Amino acid sequence: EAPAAVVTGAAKRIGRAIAVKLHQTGYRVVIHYHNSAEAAVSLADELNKERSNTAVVCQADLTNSNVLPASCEEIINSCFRAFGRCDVLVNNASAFYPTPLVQGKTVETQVAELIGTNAIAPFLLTMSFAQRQKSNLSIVNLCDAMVDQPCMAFSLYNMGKHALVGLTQSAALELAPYGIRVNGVAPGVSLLPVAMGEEEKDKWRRKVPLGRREASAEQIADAVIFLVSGSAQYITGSIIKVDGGLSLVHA
Amino acid sequence: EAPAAVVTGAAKRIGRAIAVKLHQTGYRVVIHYHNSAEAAVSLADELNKERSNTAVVCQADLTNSNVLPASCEEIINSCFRAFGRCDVLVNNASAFYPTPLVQKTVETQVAELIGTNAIAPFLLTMSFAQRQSNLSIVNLCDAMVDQPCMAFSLYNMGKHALVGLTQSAALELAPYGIRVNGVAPGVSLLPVAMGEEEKDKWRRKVPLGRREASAEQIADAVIFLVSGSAQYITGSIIKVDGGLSLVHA
Amino acid sequence: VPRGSHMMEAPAAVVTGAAKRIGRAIAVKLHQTGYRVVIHYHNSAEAAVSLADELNKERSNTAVVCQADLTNSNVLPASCEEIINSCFRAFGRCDVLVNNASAFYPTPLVGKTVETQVAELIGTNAIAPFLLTMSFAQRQKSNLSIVNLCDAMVDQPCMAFSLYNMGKHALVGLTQSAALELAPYGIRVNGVAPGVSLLPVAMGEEEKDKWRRKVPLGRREASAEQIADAVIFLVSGSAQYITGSIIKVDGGLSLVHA
Amino acid sequence: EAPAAVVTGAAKRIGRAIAVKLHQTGYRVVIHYHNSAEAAVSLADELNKERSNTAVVCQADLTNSNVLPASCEEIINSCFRAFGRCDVLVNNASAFYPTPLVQGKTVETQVAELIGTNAIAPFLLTMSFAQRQSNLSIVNLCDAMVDQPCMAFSLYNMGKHALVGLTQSAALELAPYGIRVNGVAPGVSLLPVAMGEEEKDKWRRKVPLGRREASAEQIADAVIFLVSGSAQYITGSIIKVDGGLSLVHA
Ligand SMILES: NC(=O)C1=CN([C@@H]2O[C@H](COP(=O)(O)OP(=O)(O)OC[C@H]3O[C@@H](n4cnc5c(N)ncnc54)[C@H](OP(=O)(O)O)[C@@H]3O)[C@@H](O)[C@H]2O)C=CC1
Ligand SMILES: NC(=O)C1=CN([C@@H]2O[C@H](COP(=O)(O)OP(=O)(O)OC[C@H]3O[C@@H](n4cnc5c(N)ncnc54)[C@H](OP(=O)(O)O)[C@@H]3O)[C@@H](O)[C@H]2O)C=CC1
Ligand SMILES: NC(=O)C1=CN([C@@H]2O[C@H](COP(=O)(O)OP(=O)(O)OC[C@H]3O[C@@H](n4cnc5c(N)ncnc54)[C@H](OP(=O)(O)O)[C@@H]3O)[C@@H](O)[C@H]2O)C=CC1
Ligand SMILES: NC(=O)C1=CN([C@@H]2O[C@H](COP(=O)(O)OP(=O)(O)OC[C@H]3O[C@@H](n4cnc5c(N)ncnc54)[C@H](OP(=O)(O)O)[C@@H]3O)[C@@H](O)[C@H]2O)C=CC1
Ligand SMILES: N=C(N)Nc1nc2c(Cl)cc(Cl)cc2[nH]1
Ligand SMILES: N=C(N)Nc1nc2c(Cl)cc(Cl)cc2[nH]1
Ligand SMILES: N=C(N)Nc1nc2c(Cl)cc(Cl)cc2[nH]1
Ligand SMILES: N=C(N)Nc1nc2c(Cl)cc(Cl)cc2[nH]1
Repeated sequence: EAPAAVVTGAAKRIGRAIAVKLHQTGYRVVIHYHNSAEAAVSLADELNKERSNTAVVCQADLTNSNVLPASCEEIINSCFRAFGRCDVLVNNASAFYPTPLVQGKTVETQVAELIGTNAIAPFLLTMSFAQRQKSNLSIVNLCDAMVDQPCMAFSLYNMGKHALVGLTQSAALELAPYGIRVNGVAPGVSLLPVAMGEEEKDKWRRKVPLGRREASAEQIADAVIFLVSGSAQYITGSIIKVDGGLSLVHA
Repeated sequence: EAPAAVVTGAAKRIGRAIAVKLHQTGYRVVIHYHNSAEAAVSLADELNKERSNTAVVCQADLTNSNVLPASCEEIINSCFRAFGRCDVLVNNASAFYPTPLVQKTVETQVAELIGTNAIAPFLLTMSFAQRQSNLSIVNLCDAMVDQPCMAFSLYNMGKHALVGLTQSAALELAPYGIRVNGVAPGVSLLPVAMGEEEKDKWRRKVPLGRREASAEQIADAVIFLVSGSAQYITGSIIKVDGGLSLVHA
Repeated sequence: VPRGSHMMEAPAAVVTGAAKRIGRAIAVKLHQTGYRVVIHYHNSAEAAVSLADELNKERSNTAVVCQADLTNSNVLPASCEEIINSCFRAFGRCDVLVNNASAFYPTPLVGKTVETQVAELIGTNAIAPFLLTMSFAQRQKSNLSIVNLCDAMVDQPCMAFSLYNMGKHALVGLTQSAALELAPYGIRVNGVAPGVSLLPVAMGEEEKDKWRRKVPLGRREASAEQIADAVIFLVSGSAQYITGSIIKVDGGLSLVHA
Repeated sequence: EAPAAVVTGAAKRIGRAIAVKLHQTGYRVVIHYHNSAEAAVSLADELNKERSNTAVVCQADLTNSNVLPASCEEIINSCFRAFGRCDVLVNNASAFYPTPLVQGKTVETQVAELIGTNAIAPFLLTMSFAQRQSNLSIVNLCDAMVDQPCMAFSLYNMGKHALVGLTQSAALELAPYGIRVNGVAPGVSLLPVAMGEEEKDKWRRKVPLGRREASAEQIADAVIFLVSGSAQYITGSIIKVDGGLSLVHA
C-alpha cells in the first residue's frame, strides 16, 4: 500500500509542485493550506481524479501562538486519519515580507508569522511526526540559498530560515536512531512573488549564472523527490542548494 | 562624556565578565537581569564604587510574548534614562536546556529558548537602532551549533537565528555606522548543575589546553569587537573555542 | 574522431580513479544509466582492465581505460588533456567528468619527501581536477556537468592530514569557481561529500567499528553505491538547475560533536 | 627580551602595515620579500632607526617547486639567525591574477605561483615554524570573498580555500604545542596598483560600512588582536574584516 506525505502550504506554487510530484511518484498526500481553500480543494480534486482516495486537505494557521503545538499535532493527525500512516513531511509553508529595523502589522504579529511559519511550526510538526512513529521516513525543509547574503530589511525572515537550518541539523542528529532522515532544499530565486512586476522579475533573473532565469517549481520539487527517494537513503542533515549559482555571485 | 552599554543577562558568569570589562574600559553599563537580583545589585554596587554613577540594573523577562517588544524598548530606554546615550548593546542573556523531539509545556520551551536567544535580541536591536561615534552590537553566539548537543533543537534554532540576525542587522545598520558582530564560545563556564566528572569530559575535548574558556577570555573578544581596532568589522562572528569545533566525533 | 564512436546515440563520461571502490561504483552506475565511460587509473591496471572488460561484455565498446599519474608535475597538464582526449577518441564527446581520484595519507607538521607529499596530495585532490576541468571545458564542441568528490569532514579534519584537507578545501573552491565561470556554457559543476564510506579493506574490523559507531544514521559507513547515487542525481535531468552545490552523503557524521 | 615575527610579503601594502604594527607592539621583525628589495630595505631602515637591531630582510620566491621546502625553512632560519627565536608567523605574501578555464604565463607557472604562494608556502612555513620550536601563533591572510569568487580566478580561489583548510588543520595539530593558528580575511582593502579611479570607485561603492575599502592598518589591527594576550583561547578562527561586503547579494 501507498506511503503518505504531508506538504504544508501546498495549495499553490512550490508546495503544489511538491504535492503533485509526490502524488505522481505514488504517495497519498495531505494538502495543508491556510487561506487558499479553493485552490487546495481544486488540487485535491485533480489528484483524486487520477487515483481515488489519495488526497485530502487540511486547514491550519502556522502563526506562532500558544496553540500552534495543537495545530501542528492536528496536521499530522489528519494524515493518520485519512491514510493510516505518515511517511514524509515537507515543511514548505512560509511567510515572507520585509520587517525593517528602523522606521500595518504589529511587530508582535511580524515575529509570530515569520518565526512561526519558517521555524517554530516546522519544529512542532517534526515533533508530532516523530512521536507518531516513536519503510522510508523523512522530512524535507524548504530553506533559502541566500540567507548569508540577505535581502535588505528581511531580518525576521532570515532569522526564521537560519533557525530552520538549525532544526534540519538538530533533528537529523536526534531522529537518525529512529530511521527518520531530515534534509533541506534551498532555492535561490524560483517562482517570483505574485505582486512583483515583470521588470523587477527580470532584474532578479539576470543575476542567475545558470541560464539567467528563476528555477521552475518542478525543479525545486525534483530535489525534494530525490531526498525522499531510496537514492538518498544515507543522506541526512544535508541542505541541497537549487539556485543556478545565484549564491556564488558577488555584489 | 563616557559611552554607555547595555549587557543582557549580566548579573553572573559571562555577562558579568563582559559588563566588568566594558566598565574597566570606560563604559557606563546597564546590567540587565531576570532572576538574579542580589547579584545584579551587588555588581552595580561594585562598579559604582570604582566610578560613581556608572552602573545601573534593569530587570526583565526575555521570554517571547506579546509584551516582549515593550520590555525590550524599556531595557534600551533604561540606558537613556540613566546615561543619556546608548553606544553598545551586548545580547548575552540565554536560556539553555534540552527540548527532546520525542517528549514546562512545549509552548513555554519555545517561548523561553527562542525568546531569549533570538527574538529578544531582534527587538533590542530594533530599539537600539531606532535611537540612532562608535556604535555597535555584539551577539553571543555558539561555536558548536553545526555539531549540536543531542536534544537541544530549540536552543540550536535560537542560536542559528541569532547568526541570521547578526548578518541581516550588520547589512541594514551599516548605513548608520552601527556595526553588528558575534562572539561564539565553545565551552566556557560549564553549567552550575553539572558534576565535575562531566565537566572534565568536556574539558578533555578541547585541543588548546584541555580546559574551558574563562569568562574573561570571552569578554576579551567582545572588547575587541566594540573597540576602535574593529572599526571595519561588521557581520563577523569570532569563534573563541580553543579549537573545540574542529574536533571530529 | 574515428568512425564508430556512436557519438549520436549516447553520452560519455570520464571517471578518475575508477578501477575500484567508489570510482568503480560511479562508473558502473553511469554505464548502467546509458553512459559510455573512460575508466582512469594509476596503479590498479588489472582491476581497471577487468572492469572495462565486464562493461564491454554488457555493451560492446562502451568502456575504455586510460592510465595517468595525477601527481603534480610539469607534465600533469598534458596528462590531463590526454585523459579528456581519450574520451573524445573513443566516444566522440565528453558530457560528464567525475573527479574521484584521490591520495589520502597523513602528513604531520611535526618514506616520502615533503615535496612528494605536496605533489601527490595537492596534485590528485585539487590540481588535477582543475586541469581536467580546463580540458573538459575547452574541448566542448546537452546536459554537461562535472562532479567533484569532496569530503564532508573537511571542517573537522583527521589529525595530521593537513595536505589532504588543503586539497579537499581547494576542491570546494574549484567547484564554486568553475560553477560560476562555466555556467554560461551550460556546464554545471557540483560536488558529493562522503563522510565515512568504504574503509580500507586492510583496516581491522575493530577500527572500522570505531568509525561506524560514530554515524547517527544506522551506525554504518556508506556503501560505494550510496555515494554513486548522489553522483547520478547530480548528472541527471532532475538536477538541471543545480550548480555550485555540494551534497553531503554522510549519514549525519558531520553533525556529531567530539 | 623582545619576541620576533616573520611577515611574508612585508615590503609593501598590507604586509608592510602588519610588520610596522608588530614592530610598534614591541616585536623584532623579518621582512620577507621577493622582488621588492628596495622597499624591504627601506622599511627595515625605518624600523631600525626607531629601535636598533630589530628588523632584517629575507628574500625568497614562494612559487611552488621541489625547492620550496628549503626556501621556507630558510625564511624561518633567518628569524632564528637574527633574533634567536621566532614567536609569530604571518602568511601574507600572495599572487593574485586571473586564470580563465576557457581560452604569457604557462598553466604550469599559474598553478605554481597561485597555489604555491597562497597555500603550499604557508603550509611549509608552518611546518618549519613548528619544527624549530611564550605566546606562539600563526596568522594566515585569507579572503572574505572566496565563496562569492571573482570570475576567472579559480586557481587563486583554490589557493585561498586551501589556506582555510591549513588554518583549521594546523590549529588542531599544533594546539598541544601551544601554537595558535588563525586567519584574517579582508574583503576589499588596498586595491590593485593597476586599477584606475573609476574601477576603484565601483568596488568601494559595494561596501555597506562606509562605501570604502579597508585601510592596511585596519587589517593589521585584526592581526595584532590575534597574536595578542587578548586572543589566548582563539585558534582555528578566521576573522572577516570586510565592512559587510560578503553579506551583499548580486
Ligand atoms: N519562491 C522562491 O523564489 C523561493 C522560495 N523559497 C522557499 O520555498 C518555499 C516555497 O516558496 P513559495 O512557493 O514561493 O511560497 P509562498 O510564499 O507561495 O508560500 C507558500 C504558502 O505558505 C502558506 N502560509 C503563509 N503564511 C502562513 C501561515 N501563517 N500559516 C499557514 N500557512 C501559511 C500559504 O498558504 P495559503 O495560500 O493557503 O494561505 C502560502 O500559499 C518557502 O518555504 C520559501 O521560503 C526559498 C527561496 C526562494
Ligand atoms: N557557557 C558556555 O560555555 C557557553 C555560552 N555561550 C553563550 O554565551 C552567553 C553567556 O553564557 P553563560 O554566561 O553561560 O549564560 P547563562 O546560562 O549563565 O545565562 C546568562 C543569563 O541569561 C539570563 N536569562 C535566562 N533566561 C532568561 C529569560 N527568560 N529572560 C531574561 N534573561 C534570562 C539569566 O539571568 P538571571 O540569572 O538574572 O535570571 C542568566 O544569568 C549565552 O548567550 C550563551 O548561549 C555559548 C556557548 C558556550
Ligand atoms: N572512502 C571514504 O570513506 C571517503 C572517500 N571520500 C572521497 O571519495 C572519493 C573516492 O574514495 P575512495 O574510493 O575511498 O578512494 P581511494 O582511496 O580508493 O582512491 C581512489 C583512486 O584514486 C587513485 N589515485 C590515488 N593516487 C593517485 C595518483 N597519484 N594518480 C592517479 N590516481 C591516483 C587510485 O587509483 P589506482 O588504484 O588505480 O592507483 C585509487 O584507486 C575520493 O575522492 C575520496 O577522497 C571522501 C570522504 C570519505
Ligand atoms: N588587497 C586586498 O584588497 C585583499 C588582500 N587579501 C589578502 O591579504 C594579503 C595582502 O594583500 P596585498 O597587500 O594586497 O598583497 P599584494 O598583492 O600586494 O602581495 C603582497 C606581496 O606578496 C609577495 N609575493 C607575490 N608573489 C610572490 C612569490 N611568488 N614569492 C614570494 N612573494 C610573493 C610580493 O612581494 P614582492 O613585492 O617583494 O615581490 C607582494 O608585495 C594577501 O594574502 C591577499 O590575498 C585578501 C583580500 C583582499
Ligand atoms: N515564502 C517565500 N515566498 N519565500 C521566499 N521567496 C523568495 C524569493 Cl521570491 C526570492 C528569494 Cl532570494 C527568497 C525567497 N524566499
Ligand atoms: N546560555 C548558555 N549557558 N548557553 C550555553 N552554554 C553552553 C555550554 Cl556550557 C556548552 C556548549 Cl557546547 C554550549 C553552550 N551554550
Ligand atoms: N581518497 C580517500 N580514500 N579519501 C578518503 N578516505 C576517507 C576515509 Cl576512509 C574516511 C574519512 Cl573521514 C575521509 C576519507 N577520505
Ligand atoms: N594578493 C592579493 N592582492 N590578493 C587579493 N587582492 C584582492 C582584492 Cl584587491 C580584492 C579582492 Cl575581493 C580579493 C583580493 N585578493
